[PDB]
Amino acid sequence: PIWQIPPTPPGAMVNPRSPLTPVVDLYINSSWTTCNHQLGRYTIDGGAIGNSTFNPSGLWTGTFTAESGSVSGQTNWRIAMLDNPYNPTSDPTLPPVPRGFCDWGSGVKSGARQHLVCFTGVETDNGEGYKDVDAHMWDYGDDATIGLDNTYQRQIYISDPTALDSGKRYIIIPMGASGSATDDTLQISPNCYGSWDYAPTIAPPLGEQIVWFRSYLPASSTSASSGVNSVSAHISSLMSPDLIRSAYVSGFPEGKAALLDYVLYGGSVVEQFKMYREGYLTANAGFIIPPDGYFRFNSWVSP
Amino acid sequence: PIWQIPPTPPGAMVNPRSPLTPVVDLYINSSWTTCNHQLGRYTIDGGAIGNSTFNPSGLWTGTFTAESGSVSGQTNWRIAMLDNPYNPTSDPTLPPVPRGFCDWGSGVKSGARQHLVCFTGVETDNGEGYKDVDAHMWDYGDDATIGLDNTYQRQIYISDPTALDSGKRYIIIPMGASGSATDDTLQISPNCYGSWDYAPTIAPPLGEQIVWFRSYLPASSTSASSGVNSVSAHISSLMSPDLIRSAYVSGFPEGKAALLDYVLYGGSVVEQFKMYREGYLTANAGFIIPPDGYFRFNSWVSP
Ligand SMILES: C[C@@H]1O[C@@H](O[C@@H]2[C@@H](O[C@H]3O[C@H](CO)[C@H](O)[C@H](O)[C@H]3O)[C@@H](O)[C@@H](CO)O[C@@H]2O)[C@@H](O)[C@H](O)[C@@H]1O
Ligand SMILES: C[C@@H]1O[C@@H](O[C@@H]2[C@@H](O[C@H]3O[C@H](CO)[C@H](O)[C@H](O)[C@H]3O)[C@@H](O)[C@@H](CO)O[C@@H]2O)[C@@H](O)[C@H](O)[C@@H]1O
Repeated sequence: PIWQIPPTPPGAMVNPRSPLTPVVDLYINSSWTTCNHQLGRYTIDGGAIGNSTFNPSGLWTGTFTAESGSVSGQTNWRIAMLDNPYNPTSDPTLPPVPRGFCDWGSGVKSGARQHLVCFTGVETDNGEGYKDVDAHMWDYGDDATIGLDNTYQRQIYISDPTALDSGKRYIIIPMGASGSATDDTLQISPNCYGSWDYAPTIAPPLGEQIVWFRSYLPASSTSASSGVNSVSAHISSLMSPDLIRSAYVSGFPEGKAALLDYVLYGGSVVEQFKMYREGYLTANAGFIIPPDGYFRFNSWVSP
Repeated sequence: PIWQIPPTPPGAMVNPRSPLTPVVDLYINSSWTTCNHQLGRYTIDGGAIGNSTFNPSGLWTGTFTAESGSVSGQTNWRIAMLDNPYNPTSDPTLPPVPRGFCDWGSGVKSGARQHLVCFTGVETDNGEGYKDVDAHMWDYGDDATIGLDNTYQRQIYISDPTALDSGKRYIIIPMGASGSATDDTLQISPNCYGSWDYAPTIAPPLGEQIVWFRSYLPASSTSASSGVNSVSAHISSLMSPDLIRSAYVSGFPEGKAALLDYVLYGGSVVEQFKMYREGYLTANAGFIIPPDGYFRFNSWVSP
């Protein structure tokens, strides 16, 4: 059977790995030959694999709990634990972090490049909301041990001149990166170890590259206290859920990829993409591609 | 022609009129017999009608510019203007506010409830982001003149004890309501005037009511002298883009509605909704419906 794709431009699609920032370009990079991401992972048969969702914006904000302490050496990095409502009992067969939570990489061992939970605040002590939400720096684990630097687990630290209220719950809305955060450091994601069924690290077919649905992330700095040196960057994804939603009506034939026509202006320039059942859409043999264009189905091809 | 609906629960659907907040329940209220909203308006034949979009999360954040002034009477209500990237020249045939911007109502001439735009910050004077993004209160116009107090246009006011940098861009991410803003005040939307084709007011047929895809909006206060009166509330939407996205491969037949089966638990309880072409979900003849269920197509009925 044939596949019908609605003519929705990528500019009208959600960036699953970074909501609140629309898709600006389709990005091709020759130095990116893998994808160890946990957000934006979709499959034809398995649905939303890994830790992704079909509602990226809804599952974007999290909560954590203070741990009444600080990391060894650095007094400002108060330790804290991510709260998981989806996995209340700590089952080793289920993901530790809440579904849809951010997975931007920060580096192996770098006390110069920290993330930015642009909005973190304590509860109101009344159960109605939160209070004094402002920009703060965060990262996964403690940046000391091998198993807690890139671990994508529930332990984090928050940079704050004062001390967090012990045992009190806080909100988390990850928006921004600070320090020496380049685009390549955000493209990598923290390693996940354990038993739970996480998404594998995919690689493109031999000789082909990947379209990334890039977006521009602005800065959110502070001009007081110790200060926040946030920087502007870019974020990439595997594919938006909007494109792959249509494919579930008639799944791909057994061991068959699809040929997609990306048409920009009338019939002047029409690029060819090859979409696989594992989630990624490959091109061939990079440069940015405008988002004002629609995807059209050509035929079914063999890998 | 039949309509196949994917079994996606409403808890996995985006709330158009309030992203960053998952759908909590399906809400049906007897006193709500209309919807003058400009967000969440979709049509089977006309596409995204009014001021809505298929990417509510991407187009949620806005930018405004200062006007070097304040409202008469209240010194703290600095005046600004919402800049539209989709309508650079102020053509009266296009919507004044940028597409996808918030439309939460507040009440005409109200100095007791100022839904807070929450996150607002000045530009960094570097061209790469914004700085000191903090929680501030906002509203449309100046709450004095009938033509621009509650009229959903470019003029807004921001409450800030210190003056705003004149002629500089500011970021805004509206999230929260302050003062005595109940659920009913947020339900209504500011009136629309002009020549642009805005979404009309929808009234359900006699003897039927609506399903509202409601969600819970927390509070984000401030501990300072002036402070913020942020309160918790709920937000409702007419329709989610995920449901109407499917109904485009085969559009509805000539002047016929659809009968949808909402199946809960293990099929013990099945409710029957009526979906119309205007984009509203009729639920016959209010209480609260859980989101743990999937939609199923039954037949085509005549309104
Ligand atoms: C070397 C550096 O000196 C001070 O740096 C602060 C900035 O602090 C932040 O950035 C630094 C350098 O990248 C580093 O990543 C640190 O973990 C982080 O806190 C920042 O507060 C700016 C404010 O504009 O001021 C200085 O550049 C010191 O605070 C850092 O701890 C670090 O030793
Ligand atoms: C000092 C006090 O200020 C006003 O009441 C404040 C609140 O101010 C805020 O709310 C009121 C309406 O409730 C109004 O909308 C004002 O523009 C807004 O900023 C607020 O400061 C709270 C907590 O911080 O305290 C008071 O309720 C004013 O209404 C009072 O008459 C009085 O002057």
